[PDB]
Amino acid sequence: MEMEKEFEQIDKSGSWAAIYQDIRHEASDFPSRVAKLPKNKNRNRYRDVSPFDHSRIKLHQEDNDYINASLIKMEEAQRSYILTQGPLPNTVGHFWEMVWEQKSRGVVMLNRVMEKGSLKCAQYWPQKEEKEMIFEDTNLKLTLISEDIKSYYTVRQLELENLTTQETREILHFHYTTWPDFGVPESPASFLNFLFKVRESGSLSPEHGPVVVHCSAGIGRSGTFCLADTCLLLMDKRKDPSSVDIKKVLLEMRKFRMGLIQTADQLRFSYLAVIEGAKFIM
Ligand SMILES: COc1ccc(NC(=O)Nc2ccncc2)cc1
Ligand SMILES: COc1ccc(NC(=O)Nc2ccncc2)cc1
Ligand SMILES: COc1ccc(NC(=O)Nc2ccncc2)cc1
Repeated sequence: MEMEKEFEQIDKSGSWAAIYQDIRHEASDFPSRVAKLPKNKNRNRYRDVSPFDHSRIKLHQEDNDYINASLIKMEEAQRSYILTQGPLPNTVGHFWEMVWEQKSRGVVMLNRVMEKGSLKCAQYWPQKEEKEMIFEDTNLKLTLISEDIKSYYTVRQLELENLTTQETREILHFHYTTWPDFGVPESPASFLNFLFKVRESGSLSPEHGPVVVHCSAGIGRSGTFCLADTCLLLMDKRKDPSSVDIKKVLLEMRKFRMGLIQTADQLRFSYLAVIEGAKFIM
């Protein structure tokens, strides 16, 4: 079926939970043996969210190459994304090592450091120009260059220096700051505006390594971001945009990381975002 009318048909029939459970039942199951090794317990935020072995990002290290991060490679859309958990106190250095080694231009953050009164990820970037951060375990230096605070999101320019080679690179930090503590946003307008700002920066384009996107677990809000982006790109590329099937795209993405889209409310919000976004594109 088309999307906008499939949408109203699920609303009128109140069957979002049944649609979402079908997706969960059909989703791929692949091994994640490296994630479950005992030496990696303090590298995982949640025991039930792990990268598959076949698609995990490897650190360029011989001691321990593990990080909780996955490469989502979308062949028809010609887009790639790295989806990862919010960094932990003992993985902030690994996180920036990955950004460096994978040649990423942008980092997309969809959570606040504290939500619901608990810490959802480490404070992994500097808050003042004159107070830079050094990650001694991976030999990197990170400096805040500029910060632009808007009503729904903040954009930061960061400098990452590889202290071994003295090479430097400019990294863009795109921080969506207004996702509610519970539920999903009422309107997709600010989320779509944010997506377009990431796009306009070049961070999603083939001349760079894959964008790094995270929330707390790296599957819920993060899944919503890449699912909406890929569906809108396919609607531009195909002769028949109504052929784009958001459930099929989501199942394709779940071949590369488990659990993408965590609730039926996130599924409905993803439909809403693609529907509204397709009208603005034209
Ligand atoms: C997230 O928790 C962390 C705490 C400390 C570091 N490393 C670090 O502070 N190095 C350092 C640099 C300059 N002067 C003193 C120390 C990394 C992570
Ligand atoms: C997330 O919390 C942070 C804590 C510390 C830093 N960095 C920092 O203090 N740098 C420093 C450099 C030189 N002299 C004194 C201090 C950054 C962020
Ligand atoms: C994991 O997050 C963090 C890692 C390191 C720092 N500290 C830090 O870089 N201190 C510093 C002091 C003087 N000169 C250079 C550096 C803070 C937070």
